[PDB]
Amino acid sequence: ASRILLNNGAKMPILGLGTWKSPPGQVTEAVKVAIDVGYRHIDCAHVYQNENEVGVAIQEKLREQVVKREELFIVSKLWCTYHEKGLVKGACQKTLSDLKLDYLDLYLIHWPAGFKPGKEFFPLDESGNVVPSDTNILDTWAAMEELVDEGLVKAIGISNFNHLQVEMILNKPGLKYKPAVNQIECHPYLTQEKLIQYCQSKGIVVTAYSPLGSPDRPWAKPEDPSLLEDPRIKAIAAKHNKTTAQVLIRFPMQRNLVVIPKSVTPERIAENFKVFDFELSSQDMTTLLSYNRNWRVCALLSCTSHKDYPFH
Ligand SMILES: NC(=O)c1ccc[n+]([C@@H]2O[C@H](COP(=O)([O-])OP(=O)(O)OC[C@H]3O[C@@H](n4cnc5c(N)ncnc54)[C@H](OP(=O)(O)O)[C@@H]3O)[C@@H](O)[C@H]2O)c1
Ligand SMILES: O=C(O)COc1cc(F)ccc1C(=S)NCc1ccc(Br)cc1F
Ligand SMILES: [Br-]
Repeated sequence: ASRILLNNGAKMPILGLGTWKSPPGQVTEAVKVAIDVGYRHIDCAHVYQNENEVGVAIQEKLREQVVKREELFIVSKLWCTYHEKGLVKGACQKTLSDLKLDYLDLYLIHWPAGFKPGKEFFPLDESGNVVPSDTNILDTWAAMEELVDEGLVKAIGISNFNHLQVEMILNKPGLKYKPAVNQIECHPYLTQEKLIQYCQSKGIVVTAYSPLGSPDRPWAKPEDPSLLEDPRIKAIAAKHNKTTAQVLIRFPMQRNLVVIPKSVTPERIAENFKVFDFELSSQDMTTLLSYNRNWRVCALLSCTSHKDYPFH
């Protein structure tokens, strides 16, 4: 089953293409190839600085009639410096303009924390701490709801929200639209059982980011754990005549998660999509879950004192 039903009534492809770190001179081809080989979901963000180039690909494939717009599921995210009532619509509109779209399928609050507006994505004080905004996650959520009512987005959701932050949203006085998705880091070294069960219990679909462990993250260190090189995961892959990446992508799929592996390599884009013709056993699944080490690749010291930093 290639799509999962969201609490807004729309269906979301369980496999998408990630675009963080995809170079602007490679991402247009990456997205073109992805659509040609079957991808229907692209995960984007304004902070990734490549939405224009992603958009060139989407638009060309729509113009070529490779795909219809209704068949695509395009996701983007509101950056931290736009949490303000008066900035949310324009931030969404910039993303739409760049992506060459008239609506998004899903728009996420990228991180729960708001930062001081301005040119800089991470405004810092003189001692290196991020400069917060005073706007909370409830007022930012109201601004997201307006986007649904204005036709700019079909669904809204959240990303990197912890259990208490999700609960805050769900308990919002006058809540109009529930979050459809919570997009969080998830892989065998950070299995997220507690947060996933909470979200799923509330009808919120979870998307797993960095499912391969983000080996290209800029802050990687040579001796960090490596999922793709873990011999235990290689052994499960060999047993199934699949690659390690294919196992790492199928794993979240069988947990009823959406998953968004990134690649700019055409052969790997195609490889990564060939995950609908095999099944991990229950024993395989439990074995992969057993590798949890609470190892989080996406975290940021400069933001750890923000009142809404999620990983405290
Ligand atoms: N919401 C958030 O805060 C948040 C945070 C992090 C990530 N995300 C989203 O999640 C996406 C995926 O996470 P990620 O980019 O951190 O990392 P990832 O998807 O876990 O790993 C990407 C890395 O794996 C490599 N790779 C891909 N397929 C491979 C294969 N078959 N064999 C070997 N290596 C392979 C890629 O290399 P090449 O590209 O060189 O092929 C790239 O270096 C992001 O791009 C972004 O869209 C969201
Ligand atoms: O964020 C992504 O999608 C992928 O990561 C990034 C992608 C970018 F284009 C720029 C920075 C990040 C960083 S550094 N993200 C971590 C991060 C940001 C904000 C807060 Br609150 C906490 C935190 F941990
Ligand atoms: Br945050």
